[PDB]
Amino acid sequence: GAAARWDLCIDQAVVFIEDAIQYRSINHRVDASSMWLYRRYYSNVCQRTLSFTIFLILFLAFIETPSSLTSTADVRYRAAPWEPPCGLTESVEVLCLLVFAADLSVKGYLFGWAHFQKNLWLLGYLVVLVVSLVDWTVSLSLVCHEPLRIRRLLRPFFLLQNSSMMKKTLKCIRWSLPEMASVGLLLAIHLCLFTMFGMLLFAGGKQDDGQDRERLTYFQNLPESLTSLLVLLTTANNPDVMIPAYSKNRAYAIFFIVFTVIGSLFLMNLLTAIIYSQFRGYLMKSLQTSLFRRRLGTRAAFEVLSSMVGAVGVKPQNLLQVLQKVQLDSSHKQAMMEKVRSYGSVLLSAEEFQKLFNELDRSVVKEHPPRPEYQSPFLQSAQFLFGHYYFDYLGNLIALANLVSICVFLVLDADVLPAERDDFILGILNCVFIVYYLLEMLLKVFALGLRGYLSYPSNVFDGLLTVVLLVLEISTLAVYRLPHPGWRPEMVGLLSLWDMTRMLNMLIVFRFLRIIPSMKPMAVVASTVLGLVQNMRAFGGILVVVYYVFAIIGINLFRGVIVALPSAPCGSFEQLEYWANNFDDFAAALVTLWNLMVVNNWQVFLDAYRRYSGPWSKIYFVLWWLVSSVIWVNLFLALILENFLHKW
Amino acid sequence: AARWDLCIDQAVVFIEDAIQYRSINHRVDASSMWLYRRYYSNVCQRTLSFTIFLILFLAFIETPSSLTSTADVRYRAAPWEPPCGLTESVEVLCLLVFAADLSVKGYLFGWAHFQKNLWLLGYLVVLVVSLVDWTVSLSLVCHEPLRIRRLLRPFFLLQNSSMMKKTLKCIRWSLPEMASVGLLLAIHLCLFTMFGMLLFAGRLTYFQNLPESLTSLLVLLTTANNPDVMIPAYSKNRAYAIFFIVFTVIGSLFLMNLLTAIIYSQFRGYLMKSLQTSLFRRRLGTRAAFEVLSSMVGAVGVKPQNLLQVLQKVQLDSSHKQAMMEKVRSYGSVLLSAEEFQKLFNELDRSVVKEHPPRPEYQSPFLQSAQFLFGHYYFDYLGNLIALANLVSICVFLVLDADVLPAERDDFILGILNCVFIVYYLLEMLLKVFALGLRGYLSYPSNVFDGLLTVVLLVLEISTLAVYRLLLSLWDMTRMLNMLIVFRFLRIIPSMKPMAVVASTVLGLVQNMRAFGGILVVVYYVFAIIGINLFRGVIVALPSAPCGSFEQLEYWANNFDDFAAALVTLWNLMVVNNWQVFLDAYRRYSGPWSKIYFVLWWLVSSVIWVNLFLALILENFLHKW
Ligand SMILES: CC(C)CCC[C@@H](C)[C@H]1CC[C@H]2[C@@H]3CC=C4C[C@@H](OC(=O)CCC(=O)O)CC[C@]4(C)[C@H]3CC[C@]12C
Ligand SMILES: CC(C)CCC[C@@H](C)[C@H]1CC[C@H]2[C@@H]3CC=C4C[C@@H](OC(=O)CCC(=O)O)CC[C@]4(C)[C@H]3CC[C@]12C
Ligand SMILES: CC(C)CCC[C@@H](C)[C@H]1CC[C@H]2[C@@H]3CC=C4C[C@@H](OC(=O)CCC(=O)O)CC[C@]4(C)[C@H]3CC[C@]12C
Ligand SMILES: CC(C)CCC[C@@H](C)[C@H]1CC[C@H]2[C@@H]3CC=C4C[C@@H](OC(=O)CCC(=O)O)CC[C@]4(C)[C@H]3CC[C@]12C
Ligand SMILES: CC(C)CCC[C@@H](C)[C@H]1CC[C@H]2[C@@H]3CC=C4C[C@@H](OC(=O)CCC(=O)O)CC[C@]4(C)[C@H]3CC[C@]12C
Ligand SMILES: CC(C)CCC[C@@H](C)[C@H]1CC[C@H]2[C@@H]3CC=C4C[C@@H](OC(=O)CCC(=O)O)CC[C@]4(C)[C@H]3CC[C@]12C
Ligand SMILES: COc1cc2c(cc1Oc1ccccc1)[C@H](Cc1ccc(Oc3ccccc3)cc1)N(C)CC2
Repeated sequence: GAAARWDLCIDQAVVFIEDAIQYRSINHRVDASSMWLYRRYYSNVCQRTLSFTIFLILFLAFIETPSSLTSTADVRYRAAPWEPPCGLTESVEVLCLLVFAADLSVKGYLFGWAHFQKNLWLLGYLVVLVVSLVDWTVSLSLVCHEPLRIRRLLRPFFLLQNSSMMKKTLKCIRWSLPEMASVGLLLAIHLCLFTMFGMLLFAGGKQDDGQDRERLTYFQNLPESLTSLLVLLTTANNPDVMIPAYSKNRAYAIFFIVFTVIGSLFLMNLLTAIIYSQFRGYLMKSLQTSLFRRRLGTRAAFEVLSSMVGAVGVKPQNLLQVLQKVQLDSSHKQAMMEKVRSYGSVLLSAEEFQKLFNELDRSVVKEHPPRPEYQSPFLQSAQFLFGHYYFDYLGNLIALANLVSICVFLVLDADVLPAERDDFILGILNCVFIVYYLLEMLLKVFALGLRGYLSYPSNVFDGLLTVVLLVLEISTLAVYRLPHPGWRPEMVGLLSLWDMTRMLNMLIVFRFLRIIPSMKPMAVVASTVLGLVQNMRAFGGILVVVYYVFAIIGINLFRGVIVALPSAPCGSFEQLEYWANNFDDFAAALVTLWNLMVVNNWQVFLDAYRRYSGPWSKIYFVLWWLVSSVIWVNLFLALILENFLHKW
Repeated sequence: AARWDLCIDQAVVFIEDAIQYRSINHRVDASSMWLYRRYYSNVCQRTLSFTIFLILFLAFIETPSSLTSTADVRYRAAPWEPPCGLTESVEVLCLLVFAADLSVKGYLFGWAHFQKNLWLLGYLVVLVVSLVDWTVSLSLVCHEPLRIRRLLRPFFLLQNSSMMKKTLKCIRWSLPEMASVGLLLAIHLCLFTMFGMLLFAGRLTYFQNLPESLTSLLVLLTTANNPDVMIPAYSKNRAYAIFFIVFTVIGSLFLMNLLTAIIYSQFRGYLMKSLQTSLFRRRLGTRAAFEVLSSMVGAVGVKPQNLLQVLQKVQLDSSHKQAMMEKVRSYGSVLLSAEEFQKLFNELDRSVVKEHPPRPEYQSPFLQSAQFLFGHYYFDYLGNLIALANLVSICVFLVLDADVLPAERDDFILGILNCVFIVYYLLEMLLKVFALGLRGYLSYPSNVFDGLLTVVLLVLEISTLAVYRLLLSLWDMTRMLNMLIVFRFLRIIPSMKPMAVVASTVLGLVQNMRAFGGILVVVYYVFAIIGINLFRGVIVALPSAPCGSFEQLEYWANNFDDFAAALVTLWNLMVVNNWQVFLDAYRRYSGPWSKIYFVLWWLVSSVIWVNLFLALILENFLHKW
């Protein structure tokens, strides 16, 4: 059994090295079959399948019984959505839940039973799966007649369970929670004290006066004063809340000013600073944990390989075979194996082993495939001329000319009648510029080779853009037959292809926006954008979870409360025609929650839902303002600060 | 001879500069040292600060007099127009004070330093321009509409504050990146305008022509019309919302906070750098004083008797001065070395804690329990509980009397409860004074605040009981009493620790935010004066309005007819809410070319209010933690 244990130790070294490369903790059980199961489960295919299943189970909310498949979200104009049959979404959800159960079983087998019991995330996964399956069985025993599906609230949790960055962000929020709670208590005391002071201050005065008007409009009773001051805390009705009092007497504004100085200025920014105080070393801590995990992986692999000899160390042949069996990029794998081959038969110690496995911190520069060579001197000279970077200068100049022409002929044509436009010069210029784009793409492909041209991301991007523009232009020319003087390119019922062509042609500006890191001031902005996109998961997952949970709650609460009866106050929900901001389906719920995250016109929604669904509904919206506009927006600002100050 | 006096006076002034963290570039002569001590005295600095305050406050009583009860154009009475000579004589007195200050600054420091210092050259230029403008405005009989000299007033404040010169130096360093972010935001606006004009106009309300599209997108950038700008399109099709959403993601959320990040990247170690510079100045001052005292002797060292004479002359806190003097006495007649001299002046960093006077020391058997109970914080918690009960009673009587007019009925029970609670407050104050002594009780700022407020409450309650129950109405004096009780309820914040820590943090932030306050004052002053010069009499109440217009919302009080109304209008514009209402109003009244002023105000005001202020709060919060 010596050979069996030898190959088992080789497999242990391989899996430990793979964990070190992928920054995975070494806590899973190491067995003959468990190693194969671990390498199969953490493969790219299985992880992509799990992520797609999570995406599908989140996307099912768009196709549930409150279907989100209508052209418009306005209550007045929306038609009945396509209601899916009972078994369709239930079957899709049950297959997603079976996939999740398989994933949970694999996770619970790869790790120990003790680890599964001790881990709170796996216990929560099991509880959520059991509750979701029970709710699905209940909702299927009745024939899709359960109005509220609690399982839909637990769908975001899966997204939390399969993301380490999301869990780190949640932990940072948890750490920031006590100071935020203390500041919130102070702010509630502030709100209550100013509410009582306002109610007592605007109580007197003559009838129909400015002070009496202020009392009637905003500070009549305690809940209305509380709502008014809470909205003023978000500065959503800053002039309206004080216009009557400020017109009655000039000094009253002082009061409101003090409020905005204390509540909206000091305490909200204090909350922002508190939330940022926990994301202060986010990226640095993540890098430190990644390096620590890599070091642990390499150390454990060395320790495993050392026992195979029984001085301590790893034989070069065993390390070479392990590197041969390790899933790694070609450059790093080849460099590491050549460095191992450089060592003779002498055993490798732990320190030199770790220094060898420090080669994985090298950012390999991928060389673009060489351009094909042409024997003809004229052909190769033309290839050199067209492959020169000054050709990109000429292309950018022509692109700027195209963009300026499109903008000018859009501004000019806004004044003239919609049916008397000529669009001849603009059509000719667009045709010429699209032909030039096609010629430039063909020349670049000729000079750099098809694979070489497609190697660059900017080159493939502009190639796709010019292909789409060429298709649109050819279709337009085929429909409208070679523009002439007075060539109207818009016809009723012809999809308005001209507008689509000009809108896709306005994506040219990326040719100039992608070269902004050239100037020094824009370099830090570009670095911040890149870091925020790389760390997009940290805030994006929290955003998705919050929006999903609150959309489901709103649909369960405010499904059919806003109905237009077949005169309204000037500042009301009906007069502004906000009927499209309802909770009748998932997309409308998401748009309404977005419009509420932007605290503007918050009191309009508050009053509308107080009148339609009840006075207590405000609580929900208040919670929304606490969860999205206060916690998540400050989280995004903290991540922006961290990504800006990381490199700098 | 007199050289000994000169040396000891130079040592005294150097020690004072080290204590106050000032430079040593000032000339040190017999007369110059006396002038330096007089000029940097507390009296002269307070006088200069008050003169700056007065010259800034004169804008409230200028020709557009801000002396009307209301700011509504419909109801505003004719303001009291001051005579021609009054505010001109006050301003010329302030300018003469500033000229004296500038001459003293140019005399104490070298003429070469004055020539090389750009701030002093700017001070001289501003003073000369202000005097010329004042003479011109006085040659005419106060008939110059625009006073250019009024725009240069805030500079005086800016010239006197050293903290503002550093917050401006940091803003100057952050300007190259804020300019790039502004260029990116302008590109964002232009691209989304030229895209919406194709998407929607190809509508009549928000994206009809180029100026309307630009204004609509800029307002959405400030999120002042977020649902309104999208309702006409989001009603036609859901996907259109995506467009606006993308905008709000790119401009309002990302770039407007990238501005905050850019500003904070410069204030990252502002407090630490200031502290290091202050310590360096203190060390340099102590070193210069040591060198002077060593030169006085005639090895190198400070004679302890000379050092005691210097400390005697030095204006310093009694505790630190006595500690240093007794340390020098303990040194005896031994000559002090350079390192010992440097380490001697570390006593000022001891941060001496103020002690409280002892308890009255009454008899034990009869009053020991009383002393223990009243001195204990459980009595303070009982007082807080009773204050909360008073607050609950006020809330109950507000809620029950909300349906009817609060002034009508149901105030007898509230009156009795307030009388009982004020009696309890008086009893608690008397018991605390008994347990701590009058000077002991007044030592604590919370205790003196509580005592003052309960004295005011008792006076008002007794007056109301005597006059009515048997000038102001009964309801007005009940409003005053209830508002004073609500204000008194603030005592619960220092007591409760979770609120007390946050209150202390907020107070420390306020104490360190004076540079932000000065910058805000400068910006508000300049923009208010420009708005008065531009939009003075444009908004008039014609003797029907659209539902969401300037007239239907009755925003008439937000005008620029006077300085206070200008300040309130600039405040209401700083809070970007309902920005489009003012934009449309002044477009219709003052002409199309008025959005430039409001856009410049939005930039200069939103930066200060959101990004610079958040950067300062971040720095101040992280330094303490
Ligand atoms: C942030 C929000 C706005 C994102 C929403 C994304 C999707 C949920 C939306 C975007 C556009 C919508 C589509 C717009 C138009 C139509 C055509 C519509 O066709 C009809 O016959 C509608 C009813 C009718 O008019 O008769 C069916 C729904 C559908 C596909 C909609 C389905 C839901 C979509 C994909
Ligand atoms: C924390 C809370 C509970 C107390 C502190 C809140 C402050 C914002 C208060 C404390 C004193 C208040 C002031 C007390 C008295 C007056 C005079 C008052 O004058 C009139 O109403 C006279 C004209 C008329 O009644 O028609 C206008 C409000 C004002 C300035 C108040 C404005 C609001 C102030 C500054
Ligand atoms: C900074 C944070 C911590 C502030 C949190 C404030 C909330 C605790 C306040 C603000 C608005 C308040 C609400 C304002 C109005 C009402 C209606 C009120 O009911 C009525 O108006 C009575 C008539 C009826 O219910 O029909 C019940 C309390 C409630 C929900 C309030 C509950 C407490 C709320 C959510
Ligand atoms: C941020 C802003 C709101 C601060 C404004 C502060 C001052 C410029 C204001 C606050 C209260 C005002 C006072 C309120 C009431 C009066 C009584 C008023 O008496 C009248 O007879 C007015 C005309 C009339 O009603 O007949 C004269 C102006 C005066 C002192 C006003 C002068 C200007 C004051 C001091
Ligand atoms: C991120 C920052 C740097 C963006 C700055 C953008 C400004 C330079 C733009 C945005 C809004 C623009 C304004 C939008 C609308 C108008 C009205 C427009 O009016 C007309 O000339 C047509 C109507 C008429 O003449 O009656 C004149 C230009 C102006 C002031 C524009 C001037 C340029 C402004 C201030
Ligand atoms: C530099 C900038 C200009 C690039 C990014 C701008 C985006 C906000 C644009 C680019 C493509 C646009 C989309 C192009 C086409 C459509 C289909 C369009 O469909 C209809 O209007 C059909 C139904 C109807 O008209 O009733 C709705 C807007 C939408 C999703 C657009 C939404 C806004 C988008 C995402
Ligand atoms: C291959 O092509 C180029 C290469 C390089 C540049 C530019 C190029 O292309 C153009 C040249 C001229 C006009 C248009 C495109 C820049 C110069 C540059 C700097 C800032 C700019 O900022 C904007 C201007 C307008 C709109 C948006 C941003 C734009 C260009 N160099 C400094 C580096 C290499």
